[PDB]
Amino acid sequence: ELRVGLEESELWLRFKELTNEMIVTKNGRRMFPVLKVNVSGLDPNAMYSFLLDFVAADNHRWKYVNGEWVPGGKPEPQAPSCVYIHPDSPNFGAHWMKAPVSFSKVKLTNKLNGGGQIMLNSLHKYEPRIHIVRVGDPQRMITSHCFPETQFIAVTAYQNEEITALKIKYN
Ligand SMILES: CC(=O)Nc1ccc(N2CCN(C)CC2)cc1
Repeated sequence: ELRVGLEESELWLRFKELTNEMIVTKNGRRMFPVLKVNVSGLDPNAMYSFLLDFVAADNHRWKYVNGEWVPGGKPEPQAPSCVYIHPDSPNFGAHWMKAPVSFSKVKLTNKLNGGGQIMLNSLHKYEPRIHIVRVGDPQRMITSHCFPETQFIAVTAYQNEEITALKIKYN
């Protein structure tokens, strides 16, 4: 069976219980924690690409009030659906399964200014999603996996001083 497991789930869960925040910038910012997954049940002989995108979690935006995240108004129009291609793609099942797959280089931005960055709306909640795409497949079979431990709000600056502190402690 295809299994895609979240690495450092217990680290993600520390951020998630505070409500996780990821910085977006003009030029794009790497994530902490980094999304890493373990994979089993691929065909080791087959070739696959690994894709990452971010799904909008809510029909509303959020704001940080009196140290709580609350519904913060109507959403902006959905950010363009940007997909990140893992730089190891395309590769053998064996490659993907022999070690955790790390999305260390993906950059989150609030400006479409090129370089394979992901555009997100500040104060909107997102859930990372990985797609496995089989190479050379006439059916173009794709599998998708969501990671609810990895949910965060996109921010131009940290709202929760506890998140700021956690990001320094564990990085
Ligand atoms: C430093 C590194 O590369 N990885 C790393 C991974 C995991 C953790 N912990 C911390 C919090 N939690 C109790 C468990 C997960 C911390 C660091």
